[PDB]
Amino acid sequence: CSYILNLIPDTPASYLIHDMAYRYINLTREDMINYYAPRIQFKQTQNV
Amino acid sequence: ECFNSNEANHCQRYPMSRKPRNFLLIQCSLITSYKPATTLSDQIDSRRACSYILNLIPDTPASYLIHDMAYRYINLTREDMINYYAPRIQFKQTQNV
Repeated sequence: CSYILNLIPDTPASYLIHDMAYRYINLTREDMINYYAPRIQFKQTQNV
Repeated sequence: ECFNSNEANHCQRYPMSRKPRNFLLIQCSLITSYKPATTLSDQIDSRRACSYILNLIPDTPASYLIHDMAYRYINLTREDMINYYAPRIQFKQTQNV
């Protein structure tokens, strides 16, 4: 995501690429913890 | 002899300390030539620098503030970034900048 945020999109697919990388980089710590957590410990959050 | 005697007197007069305080007011490093910074290069370098900062894990409160401010910079809207680097002649008030 850090690498993607440097580039400048030129095509709609590239624009979606940039938007999704931005959305990933803008996720809260609890969201990131539950994002990589197994379903046994997984808890519902606002984004993940 | 005078230097040694005055060293002894100086050590007697003041309390000792074990932490030599800072002198380098701006710590920095270079490996290559330096090109004078322009506004376009400033924008590019700020983007790359925030990307580099977002990879690290802070350990101290100053590092935590560093990470928070880099995150806030990377989370600025396009109009905000345009007005951030714009001269006051074309500058217009926004929500963040």
